[PDB]
Order: sequence, then C-alpha cells, then structure tokens
Amino acid sequence: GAPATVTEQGEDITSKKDRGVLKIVKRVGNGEETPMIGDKVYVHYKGKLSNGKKFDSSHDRNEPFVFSLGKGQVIKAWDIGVATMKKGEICHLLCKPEYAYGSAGSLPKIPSNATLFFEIELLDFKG
Ligand SMILES: C=C[C@H]1CN(CC(=O)O)C(=O)[C@@H]2CCC[C@H]1N2S(=O)(=O)c1cc(Cl)cc(Cl)c1
Repeated sequence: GAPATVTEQGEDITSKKDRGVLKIVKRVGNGEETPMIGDKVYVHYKGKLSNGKKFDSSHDRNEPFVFSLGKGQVIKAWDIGVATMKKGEICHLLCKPEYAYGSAGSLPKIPSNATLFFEIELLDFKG
C-alpha cells in the first residue's frame, strides 16, 4: 500500500541523508515556489500508524490545519517536508520517530518509536 511504497520508493529529503523523512509527490503543484520560514501554511492531511490505524484526519474535521512553517510548531518531518511543497501539491511522507514523536510517543494515539505515514495537501501559504 501507500506506506510501503513511500518506504521503498521515496526520496530522502533530509539534510543528514539519514532516510529519516522520505517523500513521494502524488499530485504536482503550481510553478516552482515553496513556502518560506515563517509563512502561514494551510494543509489538509491524514496520518497513519505502522499498524495501519488512521490516527488523524483534517478532512474529517471539515477544516484545514494551519501553522507557521519552520518554527517547531509541528514535528520536524513536517517542517522539513512542507517546506519542499508547491501550492496545490499532494505528497506522501514517511517519518521515522527521530523526526516525529521519538521514544516518548504522544498519549493516547502515538506509541513509542512510531514511524508515521502522512498524506499532505498544501492548500495555500501566505507571508
Ligand atoms: C493534531 C495536531 C498536530 C499535532 N502536532 C503538533 C504537536 O504534537 O504539538 C504535530 O506536529 C503533528 C503534525 C501536524 C498535525 C498534527 N500532528 S499529528 O498528526 O502527528 C498528531 C495527531 C494527533 Cl490526533 C495526535 C498527535 Cl499527538 C499528533
């Protein structure tokens, strides 16, 4: 399925080249511009655990998730991966625990040592 495909066939987008964040572009976005640090970014997403459970979905809430890019308001894999996206792009991200919730996890939903899968759509970004 999609998590296996991004694990086996995804691009390492880390600066360390440690395969901690892997990406596949699913839907090509607009032009060349990507958001910059500090921008307000608007996304839709879904998250799955490695046991196949969906743990989160913005579509199910009928409202995008909004954050300031590159400020540690989200797990590192998101600050790294969203920064690579064009407006309108949809991508898959595979997030090793060092770029997510680590050995702590995040009670109740995220276990210790969790690899996470996301599908993310960048809706918009504004200075
Ligand atoms: C639910 C909102 C965010 C939570 N955070 C911020 C934080 O944990 O302080 C995140 O960094 C990431 C990425 C942005 C979207 C949300 N997750 S999440 O999907 O990994 C997540 C979902 C849920 Cl239901 C619980 C938890 Cl702990 C994390």
